[PDB]
Amino acid sequence: ATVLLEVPFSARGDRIPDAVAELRTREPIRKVRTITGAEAWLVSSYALCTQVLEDRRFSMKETAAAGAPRLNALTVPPEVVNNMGNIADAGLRKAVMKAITPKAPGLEQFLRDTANSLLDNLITEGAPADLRNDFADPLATALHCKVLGIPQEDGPKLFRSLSIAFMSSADPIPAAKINWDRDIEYMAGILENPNITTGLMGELSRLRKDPAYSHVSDELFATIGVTFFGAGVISTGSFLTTALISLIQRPQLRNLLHEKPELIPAGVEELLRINLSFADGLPRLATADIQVGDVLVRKGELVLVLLEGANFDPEHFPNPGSIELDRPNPTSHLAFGRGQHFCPGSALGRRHAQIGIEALLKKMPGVDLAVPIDQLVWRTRFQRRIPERLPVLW
Ligand code: HEM
Ligand SMILES: O=C1N[C@@H](Cc2ccc(O)cc2)C(=O)N[C@H]1Cc1ccc(O)cc1
Repeated sequence: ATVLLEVPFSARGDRIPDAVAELRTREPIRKVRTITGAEAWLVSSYALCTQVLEDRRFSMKETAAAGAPRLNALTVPPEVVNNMGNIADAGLRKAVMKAITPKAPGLEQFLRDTANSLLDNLITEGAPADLRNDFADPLATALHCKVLGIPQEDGPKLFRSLSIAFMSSADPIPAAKINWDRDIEYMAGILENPNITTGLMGELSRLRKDPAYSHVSDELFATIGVTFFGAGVISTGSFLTTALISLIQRPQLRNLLHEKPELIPAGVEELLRINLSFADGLPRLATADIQVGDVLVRKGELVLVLLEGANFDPEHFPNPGSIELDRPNPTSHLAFGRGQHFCPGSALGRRHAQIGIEALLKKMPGVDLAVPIDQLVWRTRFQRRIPERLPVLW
């Protein structure tokens, strides 16, 4: 006799566990136990994952209710789980959307210059180089400093919170509140800084003084900057890191994109589809009794949407483990979510990876792992799957 199935199955981000395909075929919605001891429904087929994400009766906001079954402990104040809803209710949705588009002036040129500059420094240091710590994460940090309008020099200060902020823990984390309060104070001070006139924070600083927004709290302005820095940097840094592994593992594809850089957008979209950067299913709480497949999910129960369950579903993406640049439904993957909470930084995340991969293949076309792939150290109890170091030669 053995306990219920425990999630997550594996912290490894370079291969999908064989357990996923067996669940999807036999039990596409199945009861599991989370690290807090709570029971939850895990949803692993394309059809059921999309149904859950498009039905607003499965609520993100309500996962923060006291006494709800939990996937993990909150590392933010409970109101911040409703971050996007708080933004829209204060009338700030359009303003935030336009600050994070990759079409901001000089932003693509900044991304390319910063990428090339990071790679030159790696080249002059000599091999081996760490493509996570000395390329992907700094490129992500620099990009979000620029998007936010804050000094590049403050990037590493704010990045320091992220190894704790995005932890996937069974219990509350004392350090997370310390860093949160300190980071909120930093962004509050940015709003009072007359030199901050560009980017998201520059725009928020001027809306703050506009009569149409005089009843929006200073707390919310500062929260927008912390949350968008944190979610954007950890999501873009982690995706680009694990996308470089899938590329290194496929030298034919690596060579094709080097000779034909026009295929990089199509390649990045497949790298998004097969990416394993999210370490847990997306949590939602049922606010009603709702039929999902063969199971009646009851009000108050937790449902977990497994992104790789949908994205590797052979009924929607035939030969799902293969990168194919000519699929007829290329953007229909769930790497950015779906429905109400679709990622607002999808365009920016796509552009970060395209420019990073393009710069890498032009400077480092023979890039390869400097250690056997089994030697990578995968971070555990974290909301993203990432190797601690990514040593490469070229
Ligand atoms: C490759 C990069 C990225 C990936 C794979 C990614 C993935 C995702 C996914 C799957 C969700 C939905 C979560 C859910 O429904 O529970 C989401 C939401 C979100 N993302 Fe992204 N994201 C990326 C980049 C970004 C960037 C660049 C930003 C901002 C600078 C950002 C900010 C947000 C925010 C604030 C939400 C919450 C949206 C809401 O609650 O309505 N993300 N992301
Ligand atoms: O809880 C939230 N918190 C912030 C994201 C966030 C989480 C932790 C943190 O330290 C900073 C930001 C939000 O914008 N919305 C929600 C939902 C969310 C959670 C994780 C994630 O990766 C994206 C969205």
